[PDB]
Amino acid sequence: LLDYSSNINPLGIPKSFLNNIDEGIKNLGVYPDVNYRRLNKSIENYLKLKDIGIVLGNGASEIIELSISLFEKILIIVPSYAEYEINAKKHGVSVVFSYLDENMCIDYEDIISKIDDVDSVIIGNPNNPNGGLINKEKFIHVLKLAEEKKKTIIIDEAFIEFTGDPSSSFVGEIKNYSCLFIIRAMTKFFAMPGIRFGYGITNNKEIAAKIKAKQNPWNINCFAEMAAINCLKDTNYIEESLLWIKKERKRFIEELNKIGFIKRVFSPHANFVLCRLENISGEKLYDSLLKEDIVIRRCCNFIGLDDSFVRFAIKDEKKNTKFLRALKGVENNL
Amino acid sequence: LLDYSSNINPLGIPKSFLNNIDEGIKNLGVYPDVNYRRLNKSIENYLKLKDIGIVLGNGASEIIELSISLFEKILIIVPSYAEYEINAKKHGVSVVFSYLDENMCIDYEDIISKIDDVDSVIIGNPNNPNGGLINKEKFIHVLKLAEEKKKTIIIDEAFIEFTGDPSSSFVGEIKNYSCLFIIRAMTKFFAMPGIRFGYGITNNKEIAAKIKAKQNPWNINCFAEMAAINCLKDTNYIEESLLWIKKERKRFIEELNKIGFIKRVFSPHANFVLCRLENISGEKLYDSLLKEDIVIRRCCNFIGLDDSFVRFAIKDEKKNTKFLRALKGVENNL
Repeated sequence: LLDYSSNINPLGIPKSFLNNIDEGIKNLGVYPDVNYRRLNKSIENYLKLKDIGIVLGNGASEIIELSISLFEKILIIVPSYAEYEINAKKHGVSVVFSYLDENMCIDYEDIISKIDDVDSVIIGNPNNPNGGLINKEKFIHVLKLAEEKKKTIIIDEAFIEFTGDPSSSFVGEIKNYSCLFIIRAMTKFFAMPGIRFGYGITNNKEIAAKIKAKQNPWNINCFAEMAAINCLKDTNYIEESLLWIKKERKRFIEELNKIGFIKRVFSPHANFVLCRLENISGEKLYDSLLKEDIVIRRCCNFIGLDDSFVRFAIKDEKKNTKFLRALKGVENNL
Repeated sequence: LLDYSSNINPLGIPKSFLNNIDEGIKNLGVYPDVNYRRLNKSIENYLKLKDIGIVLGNGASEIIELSISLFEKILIIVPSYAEYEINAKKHGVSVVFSYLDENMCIDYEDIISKIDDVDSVIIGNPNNPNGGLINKEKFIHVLKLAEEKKKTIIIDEAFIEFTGDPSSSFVGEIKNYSCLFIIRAMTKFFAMPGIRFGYGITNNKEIAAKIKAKQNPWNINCFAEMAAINCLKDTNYIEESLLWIKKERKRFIEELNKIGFIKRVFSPHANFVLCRLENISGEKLYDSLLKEDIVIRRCCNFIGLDDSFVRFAIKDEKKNTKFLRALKGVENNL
């Protein structure tokens, strides 16, 4: 069973987690620091930033919900990860949409023209399902207005790892703008979803105090803590991984471009790719591949996308070639 | 250090945990079954109950906070775990207090009279800090009332497996009384605070649902999951732990009554003991021992208690030894 609806790193669990499993087991017997100082220091060192708000979460999930729980109205850029709007409704937040254009490009001028209508914005960098990165130059006009208007902008960067360019994250913008709230995660890029760990990054110390005020002390289990402390320094897990998607992502997309029902491949910047189809529905394609124990992501339930859009994960070359050779059998049988 | 303020089972991790670690590490690369079916089955098996409402907490503290939040006005038997009240005012739930008597015993008659004025009751079994169990025979008259009047009665059984005797807990009356929301944990008795795991039980399912509608999907991490499906039925550990506490709870309570500045020791049914001091304040006694690398629980800060009260853990045989001798040291120089 190849799951191409799952976007976890194929290069597996960091070798540095095994190596410090003793640390993890030892601390089983006691409550972690209620302030998590050693954890926070690792992240600070990971991001090369001090004197920032840091919020710890049982997964990035907790932070997405909680940061959105703070406002009474949000602009959601869409298509996007279902959880933005789910949580909004979950907390009675008013929702205003901004749609990516036909090319899956942000309508920056629309975000602008709506930013007095809302209390906040949440936008993916890169965005699931289309893998789009926020153009720094164009968005700076948004940042400069948000800052001015005491508006809050929440940027989900759980995938940002898969780019490698530190200049792709807005983390290096944290000091210049305390409207920025960034969400990171160790769940996708570090291959560890079962550990349940994501984080918040902001110069807005008061907004971190407000999120902490909502949470529960010791919400972070000891292994999660052990991972965040030992795995973010793991530069050689991080480089072997970049080595992967840089090449593989580039090839995968060339192979997809050859497939006949693949009408258009949208250019990704993480470990997934959004394809527009032709002469076949995502359900028909889905139900075909399922037959072969291959799962894809039908983009039916994304706002703005229909059954011609489907999302594929980008894994290692071996699984990917297998994947494509099924896509080909479908095309053949089409 | 000797932390007699901390009440974690002293025997160490259950072997059923180390003995299955590979299953924790294997599930690192996946999201758990968002249904937690294997976990859920394990809790049913453990408690020997089927067809119930099971809340699962990232710490049993989450279960306390969430349960309480569902209400407007709440009876809190005092003194008790500082967190009940913290949560109550954290969620703007009105708090009515009910006081233990001189003997740290529950005033069931006071409860009976205050019932018509609250939405819920929360009570320890056994209670922190005294260690007293609810008298299920005198309390059935409370349950009868909250059943008929649709009040909920939250029972914190975080320390209940320490009596290792089943009629003591009210899991047995879940099927009989729908008002009952019973909270258990793996922190204290199974010796794994860092793993962050607890659960809440009820025969009333709307309560179970209404509570989960406030949680995030995948809140239980894979290690805490392996532990709850594997350890809850590790009878080597349970029996070994029960042997330990039944004996040493006797030897230590005997030995405390021998010390001179301890005016009274209260009868505890778990692994901690409440002591009333004479001719020395808990502040002082805490000061005197801290120099000996012993940290004790001053109970000055529980409601209804003053600095003439201290709580000590019932620990190891050798640990309790060194501790009474450090006590005995205090009586000398007093």
